[PDB]
Amino acid sequence: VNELERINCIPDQPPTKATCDQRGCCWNPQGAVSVPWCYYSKNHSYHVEGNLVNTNAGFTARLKNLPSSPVFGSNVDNVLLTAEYQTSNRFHFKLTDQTNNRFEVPHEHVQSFSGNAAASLTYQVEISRQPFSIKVTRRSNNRVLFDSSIGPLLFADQFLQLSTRLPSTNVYGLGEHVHQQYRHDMNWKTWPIFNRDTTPNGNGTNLYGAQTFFLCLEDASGLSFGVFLMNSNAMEVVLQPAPAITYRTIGGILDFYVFLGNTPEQVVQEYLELIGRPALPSYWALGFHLSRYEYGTLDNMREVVERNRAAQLPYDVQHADIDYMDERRDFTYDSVDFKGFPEFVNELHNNGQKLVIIVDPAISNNSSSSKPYGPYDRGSDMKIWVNSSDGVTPLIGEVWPGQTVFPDYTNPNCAVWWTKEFELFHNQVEFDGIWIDMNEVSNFVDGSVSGCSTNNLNNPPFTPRILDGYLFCKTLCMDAVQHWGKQYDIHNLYGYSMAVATAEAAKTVFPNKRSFILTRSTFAGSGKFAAHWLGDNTATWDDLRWSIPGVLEFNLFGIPMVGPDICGFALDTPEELCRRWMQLGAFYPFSRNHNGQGYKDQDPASFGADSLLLNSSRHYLNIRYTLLPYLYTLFFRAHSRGDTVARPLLHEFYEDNSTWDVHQQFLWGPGLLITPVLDEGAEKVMAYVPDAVWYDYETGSQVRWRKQKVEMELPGDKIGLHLRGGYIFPTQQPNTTTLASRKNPLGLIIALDENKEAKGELFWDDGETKDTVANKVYLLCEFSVTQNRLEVNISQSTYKDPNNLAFNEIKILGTEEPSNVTVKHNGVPSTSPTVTYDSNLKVAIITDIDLLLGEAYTVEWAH
Ligand SMILES: *[C@@H]1O[C@@H](CO)[C@@H](O[C@@H]2O[C@H](CO)[C@@H](O)[C@H](O)[C@H]2NC(C)=O)[C@H](O)[C@H]1NC(C)=O
Ligand SMILES: *[C@@H]1O[C@H](CO)[C@@H](O[C@@H]2O[C@H](CO)[C@@H](O)[C@H](O)[C@H]2NC(C)=O)[C@H](O)[C@H]1NC(C)=O
Ligand SMILES: *[C@@H]1O[C@H](CO)[C@@H](O)[C@H](O)[C@H]1NC(C)=O
Repeated sequence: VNELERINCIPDQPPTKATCDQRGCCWNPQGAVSVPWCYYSKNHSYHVEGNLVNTNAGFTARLKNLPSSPVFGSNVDNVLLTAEYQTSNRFHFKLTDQTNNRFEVPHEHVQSFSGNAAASLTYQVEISRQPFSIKVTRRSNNRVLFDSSIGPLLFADQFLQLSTRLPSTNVYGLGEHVHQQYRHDMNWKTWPIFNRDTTPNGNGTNLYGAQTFFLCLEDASGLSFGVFLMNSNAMEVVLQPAPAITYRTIGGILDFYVFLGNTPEQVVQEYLELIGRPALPSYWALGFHLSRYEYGTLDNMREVVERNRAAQLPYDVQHADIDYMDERRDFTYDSVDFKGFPEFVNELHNNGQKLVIIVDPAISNNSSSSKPYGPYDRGSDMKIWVNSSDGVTPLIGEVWPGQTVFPDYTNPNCAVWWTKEFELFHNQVEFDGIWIDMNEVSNFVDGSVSGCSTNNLNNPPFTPRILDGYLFCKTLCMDAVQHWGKQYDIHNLYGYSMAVATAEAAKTVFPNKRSFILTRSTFAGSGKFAAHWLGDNTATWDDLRWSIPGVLEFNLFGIPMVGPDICGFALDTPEELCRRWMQLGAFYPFSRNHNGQGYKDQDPASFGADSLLLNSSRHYLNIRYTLLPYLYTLFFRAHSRGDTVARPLLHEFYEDNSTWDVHQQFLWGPGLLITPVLDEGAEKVMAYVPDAVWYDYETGSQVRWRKQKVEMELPGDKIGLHLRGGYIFPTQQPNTTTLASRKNPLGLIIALDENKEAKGELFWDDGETKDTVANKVYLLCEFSVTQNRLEVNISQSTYKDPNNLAFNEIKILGTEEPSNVTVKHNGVPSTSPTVTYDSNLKVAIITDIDLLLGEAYTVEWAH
């Protein structure tokens, strides 16, 4: 055996020969570091029994275990393989127990397949029988994508494992972790997945969410594929340099999907087609968000709001953390420290801003006739709590307010209880959106206030390498009971069900509106309901750096609205770090400055009315706001087609192997390259400039660089921002709120490619109504430049903004002097616009023009 292909047979202890012999595995301690000493033999596991059966959907096979005494509990002697050719580019197979039903994820979006195998498959599937393996190859070039033959299938009641060889080491995805780089380290790495409230630090632990999807770029042609495991039990994923990946889970079934595409963006599109495309955000949620844990009093909160408004900082959203509550209890506010909370909210609204309030899932069980607590009383009447293993007594744990019970959001009546809590509280405080936190679910005691019984659920045969080494650590007992099943099976689904329920609440509380939900814990599919933030980071330069792969991975996962706490939640932030982070932070899809309890202020205005940090912050936030129409259109494409929003360079530049591991730079969509300074003391950044024409965003000048590493000069007040030739970017003059900015004139920036062509598009709707896309109430136009001519072409025209918006400026980059500019409307001329030309920079600006939004125009020039 090649040592890189050994599949570790002793994942559960230090390897020894005795155990190896006992398990019937192979023993060879003569390998390199991390190479498994004890590994599976060539004939371990299952074989196909008899013949495969053609079905309407694909085929089934019966798999029979070649006998062996129990290692990690009761083995499954007869396995059923069911394979479904669901679409031309999506294959589904599951391995179940022939004789017994087992837990299967009750996903809100994925449905079972009915009817017949798709025609025109891009993939071919091959089963081997002695021993069992499954292989998926790309039909066009015979590339083997999925091939399980490298290792055994293991299928015990609490230990399920399958491995696959990979065509390349360009592997991206899995979560939620701090990987520290974007392209996977394939050198014997294990990543546990089990939702858990822990710090996103350098330790490589399981964090708040569970994401099994990864994407593999097969080669420079762009051909790519993805694999998703629909399984919500604690699990770990093991990467090795064969290259290969192994999924090892402690329950449920092995339910896999394989996705093929011609490009990385196509794989993401196929994945999101299956699990659910992300929600289209409220346009205001794309503005800047400010927050902290423990303003302490409303006066303090209002003081921060007011200095940042007086600074003229673009600033749409204020979040209120648990300090607003009465003794950290949901659905109350502190009538002394937060006295006047409703008036303050009116003041936010009057200034065009929005209030987002935190809501935790755990509910104080401290209620008496003397001092009742309505949410507990109402929830108990509805009997909607998670129960102890007895099935009938609500489980008791401890969170912010003290002893608490936990809502069972898998119960349909829990969403009705939850909705009523919000409608009641909203009548007192008119919040605009909801931040759901501690929803792993996070418990300050292990399991419950009485601990956990010793049983195969709380103390399973195998425990993946999760933080602290026990499943119920800082969460619920694994034998706790909910409508969807036992905690052991549904733990990873708690935050997911909470988001579904919260989205359900929003149908009543904000009728017909998208509102905004931000969640900590996620499962596959969570992006359909909620934004995500990367959690309780730290004010260090490492955390700044680690944020970029985190944002990119969540964009693969269909949660494009994701960002960390800008400036760092834990710790006082240094001015230089916070300045650099604010600069980068202006370009995260979710942009929120958030700070932990007790640390020095890190709101931009706190650094000084005339400070460099505040000037640079306002500068780059104004750029962000100017580009909101482009960012919003990217979100429209995520929502409607499944595209990423913050995008790895490799998704556009995959033909260039220099981009395959780039993670200190990223794109907005196809067209905008962001190059932050990420090193302490630095005024330069080593950056890659891909193989395109690029223009400096601010000056419009063409950089000399192309397809090369450069040291980009970036002084204290600068971040690198470059526009890609070939693309047209719609813009709107900024203001300090999106409420106000949406009323301003629009602009186009045309970045010409080598052929003096460019293309772009603009989506426009009312920015807040839910399902404007499904119900087709929007504007979509296309811009295309092909020498001497700009065409504005309208493809969907069912929204007309009543604010009478128009493009009143067109900036053309990389152009020779335009002359004799004409404007035709519906092909009818026409008014002669002003043109300014900078011959040194090759930039033309067309002004004194008024192209109505939603109308077709031709603009033409000579040279
Ligand atoms: C950005 O914001 C708005 C409102 O916040 C707007 O202010 C208004 O502008 C009008 C002057 O042209 C006034 O008639 C009106 O009283 C004023 N309201 C205020 C200050 O509360 C700004 O004009 C707008 N500016 C930009 C650049 O779009
Ligand atoms: C948790 O325990 C409660 C009892 O405290 C269960 O409540 C039941 O709720 C249903 C639906 O309203 C009623 O029809 C039952 O009669 C209730 N039982 C009792 C004993 O009062 C609830 O079902 C439990 N939840 C789970 C998931 O087991
Ligand atoms: C890992 O966690 C420990 C606490 O167990 C912490 O002190 C340490 O700094 C973390 N390591 C890294 C590399 O961030």
